[PDB]
Amino acid sequence: MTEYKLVVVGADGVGKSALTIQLIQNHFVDEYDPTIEDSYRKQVVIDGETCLLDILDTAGQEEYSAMRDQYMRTGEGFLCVFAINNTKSFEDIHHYREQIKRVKDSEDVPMVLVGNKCDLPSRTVDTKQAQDLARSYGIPFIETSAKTRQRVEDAFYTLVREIRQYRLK
Ligand SMILES: C#Cc1c(F)ccc2cccc(-c3ncc4c(N5CCN(C(=O)CCO)CC5)nc(OC[C@@]56CCCN5C[C@H](F)C6)nc4c3F)c12
Ligand SMILES: Nc1nc2c(ncn2[C@@H]2O[C@H](COP(=O)(O)OP(=O)(O)O)[C@@H](O)[C@H]2O)c(=O)[nH]1
Ligand SMILES: [Mg+2]
Repeated sequence: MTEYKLVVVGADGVGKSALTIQLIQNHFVDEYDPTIEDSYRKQVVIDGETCLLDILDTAGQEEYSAMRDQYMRTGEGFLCVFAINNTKSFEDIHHYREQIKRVKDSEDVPMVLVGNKCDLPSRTVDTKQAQDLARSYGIPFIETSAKTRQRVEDAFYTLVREIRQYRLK
């Protein structure tokens, strides 16, 4: 089948692991060990094509070695996650895009911006603000909830679609 290497990045506690496990195992996990970095795979049909998603749920220490660079560089698309009730996680997005562009050595990298925890009442990041930033980046923006599963498939499948477009260009 066709393989897609997805990488999930973003500040600690934005819901990277919860989103990944929601997509793979269809249930909400709270208090998942924040230090554990793992790859999860799933076979799915997206727009008529059988895909093998290979999803890197990033964690561990913030380290910039040639090795780590090389590892990140094998990612084909990046899910850039912030939490809508954490403004700092949103302003961290610039930094992750910067690192992704650096190791991919390109301004054109399949990416999707994700505003997670849209189930919460205490929003601090306007939907419109994230939409506009995403538009400046030239990428899709989706609001998700790993807790309720709202738009979780949308987010990941949108990234697959972006990688697919990149491959055909
Ligand atoms: C992420 C990422 C990343 C890419 F997306 C692309 C290429 C990369 C190349 C080298 C390194 C990274 C990368 N590594 C991890 C990273 C990481 N981790 C990993 C996961 N963490 C936890 O899960 C908490 C408990 O452990 C802690 C912080 N954190 C950051 O940014 C964190 C901040 C806060 C303090 C300073 N630092 C710079 C900004 F200000 C935000 N970047 C990472 C990075 F770019 C790349
Ligand atoms: N209400 C709500 N809480 C969430 C959501 N996603 C994650 N969380 C909680 O936020 C905390 C951090 O989630 P986690 O997936 O470990 O974040 P990570 O550090 O980015 O991997 C956990 O307690 C989760 O239960 C969400 O969509 N809604
Ligand atoms: Mg985690």
